Amino acid sequence: SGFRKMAFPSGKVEGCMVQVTCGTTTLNGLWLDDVVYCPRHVICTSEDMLNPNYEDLLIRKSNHNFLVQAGNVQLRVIGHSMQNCVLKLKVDTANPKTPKYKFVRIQPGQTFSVLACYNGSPSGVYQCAMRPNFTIKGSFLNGSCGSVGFNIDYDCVSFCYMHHMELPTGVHAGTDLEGNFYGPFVDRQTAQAAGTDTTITVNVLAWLYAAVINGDRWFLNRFTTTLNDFNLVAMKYNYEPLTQDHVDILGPLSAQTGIAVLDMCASLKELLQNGMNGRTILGSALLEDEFTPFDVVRQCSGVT
Amino acid sequence: SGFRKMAFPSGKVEGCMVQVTCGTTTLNGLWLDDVVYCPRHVICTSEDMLNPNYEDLLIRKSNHNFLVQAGNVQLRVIGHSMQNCVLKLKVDTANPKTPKYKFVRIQPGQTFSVLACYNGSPSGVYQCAMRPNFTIKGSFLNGSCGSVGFNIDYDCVSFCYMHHMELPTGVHAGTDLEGNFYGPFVDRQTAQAAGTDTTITVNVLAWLYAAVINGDRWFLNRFTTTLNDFNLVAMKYNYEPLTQDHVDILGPLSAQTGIAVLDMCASLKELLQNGMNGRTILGSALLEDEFTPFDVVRQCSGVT
Ligand SMILES: CN1CCN(CCCNC(=O)C[C@H](Cc2ccc(F)cc2)NC(=O)[C@@H](Cc2ccc(Cl)cc2Cl)NC(=O)[C@H](N)Cc2ccccc2C#N)CC1
Ligand SMILES: CN1CCN(CCCNC(=O)C[C@H](Cc2ccc(F)cc2)NC(=O)[C@@H](Cc2ccc(Cl)cc2Cl)NC(=O)[C@H](N)Cc2ccccc2C#N)CC1
Repeated sequence: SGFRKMAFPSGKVEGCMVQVTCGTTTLNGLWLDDVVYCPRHVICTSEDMLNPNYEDLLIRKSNHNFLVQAGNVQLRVIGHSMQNCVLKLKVDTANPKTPKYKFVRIQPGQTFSVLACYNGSPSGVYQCAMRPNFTIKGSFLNGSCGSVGFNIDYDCVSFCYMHHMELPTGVHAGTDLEGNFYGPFVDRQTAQAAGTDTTITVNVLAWLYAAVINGDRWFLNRFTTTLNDFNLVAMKYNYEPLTQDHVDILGPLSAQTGIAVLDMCASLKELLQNGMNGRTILGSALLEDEFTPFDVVRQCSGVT
Repeated sequence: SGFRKMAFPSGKVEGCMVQVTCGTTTLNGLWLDDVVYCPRHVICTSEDMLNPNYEDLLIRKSNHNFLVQAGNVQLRVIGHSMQNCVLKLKVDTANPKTPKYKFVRIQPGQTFSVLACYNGSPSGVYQCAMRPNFTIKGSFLNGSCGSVGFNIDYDCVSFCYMHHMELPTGVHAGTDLEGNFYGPFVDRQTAQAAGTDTTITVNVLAWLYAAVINGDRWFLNRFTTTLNDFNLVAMKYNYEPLTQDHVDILGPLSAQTGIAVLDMCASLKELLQNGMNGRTILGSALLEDEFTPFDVVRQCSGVT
């Protein structure tokens, strides 16, 4: 019993974190086989950051301009190249701790674990969701750039995020590991706004199913509703519209609890219109939308 | 910016998790040097669990009764002994991944990271607080027993918790690594009740300071109050009384934000009496009490 924001164990990623230094700029890199991946803005000075031409900046560097440290042991850089917004530094030593991995790009509404690092040293682990507007509500200070987000599936690490910057609103933006930004952002020190965000409806429903599995039942009711009449109320409260594919994704949770998806939508409808009246659900006074159906199934018991 | 429930990186503990099997009972153990630590109720069958005599049960075992697996590699048990509610299994191989560690017993109100494991395999990491009534509100299914809670301080792992059981209320109870239970509990399958819980006042105040550091200021006010007049309201809302030592613990946060502790108590007083009026603090609609002052300082920037 219980339900917690739960990250993946971080050991497999901790063994890959290095420190990359160029000039007085130091951030984190990801060391897989004989390649180190880090944000390309490590090659910027304070003036370049305002409007950098990265192709120019990189052409003026050489291998010896890049200090890479794995712990205190220095790594010998033998080649450097740019892929979109990530810098790739070839080193002479393949990382002996390289896990089975792949680079995947995630969809808005999906979750991943973040290993926050500073100066190549991991400091904390937490769970994040990619918001519908392609930002993440992380916890990052100056120097955390190059920290990565990942999921783990049977000892394979799927890296999905590398951290680049904090927007003026305090939310966070970054790229996949091919260097392509999530959302309409660029790596330069200018004020950039994310698009308007929305609540991830399917995750809210998954979390209500988690609550039922755990024995939290007060919000249930006998009412059912239709796909289209619920989506009327979703629009009014800035919730994403619900598709039939979302219902099917929620099938296992609906089957395990015996509560049809469109029955749960009626309870969500009522929660949206009347609130909680001082009560909580799984320890929250708000409707939580950063747990996917997969996150619920992974963490919760298989019997209601 | 941002504030998240943040665990310690779990790699150093992942390398210590093994599987211990006795009969048809399998749980997790902690492998440090040439000793495996696990809950002693691994030696119980289904009938013994109701009212076991562990001294009798252990005397009837021998070394070969204990299957220990580190991955798929089997560990050779060469000795077994009981320390309070933990079983110690000496094995012929010292764990090559043994971190610098120590066994510490924590106080109610302190936090730690939990590495949830099943069948010797880590599955997730999350943050917990030891409640004032010596339970923890974890996320544990059957088979998670033997999972451990820890803090990390400069590559030293302080183990503070080993998981034993879930109470009827769904909260969790366990021991320190010397086998001594937190709280008035015993390892037998009987219904046991925790004492009445209370809200950790000093942590709530630390979290309000985290909110100010992050730029969440709506709940502040110009009022101040006294230690004793606030403790009048703490009692009414089932909050722990505030001591002068708690104020001193909060000094650094009070100094960094410029908001005296007894000024923040006035804001907490108002939050307790009027609520939030639809607003949130660091993404919560409730007053959060599972972040210590140390947790805030560790995660938050050093400049407000
Ligand atoms: C309810 N509350 C919520 C919190 N609200 C407060 C939030 C206050 N937030 C800030 O002021 C952050 C600032 C915003 C900004 C952005 C642009 C710009 F022109 C002007 C300003 N952004 C930064 O300074 C950016 C500037 C930058 C540098 C390089 C690149 Cl390629 C791109 C950018 Cl955009 N720097 C970083 O991202 C650091 N690489 C890593 C870093 C540095 C410092 C702090 C965090 C990080 C991280 N992570 C108050 C209400
Ligand atoms: C708002 N919601 C919140 C959630 N509410 C629902 C909560 C429902 N919770 C339960 O029913 C859990 C049950 C309670 C119980 C306890 C005693 C007793 F006599 C009778 C019942 N406890 C167990 O069955 C205990 C029984 C036990 C075995 C060995 C020992 Cl030495 C001590 C004990 Cl006490 N077993 C475990 O602890 C497993 N070792 C590991 C384990 C097994 C199963 C599930 C979880 C875990 C873990 N972790 C509903 C309202």
